[PDB]
Amino acid sequence: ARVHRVTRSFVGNREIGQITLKKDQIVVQKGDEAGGYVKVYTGRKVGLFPTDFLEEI
Repeated sequence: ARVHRVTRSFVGNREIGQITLKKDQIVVQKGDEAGGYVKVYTGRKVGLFPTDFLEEI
């Protein structure tokens, strides 16, 4: 499992599949990055999030 900490809060555009996450939230990567985004799982929801705002733990 690739597990990441959110480094900066980000409001996602849900119309295009992005997710809102808060700084310091922990998420699990699902699949590979593309175009600056990656799919992540919060434990309740899945969506796309900017890879620049993730740090692997």
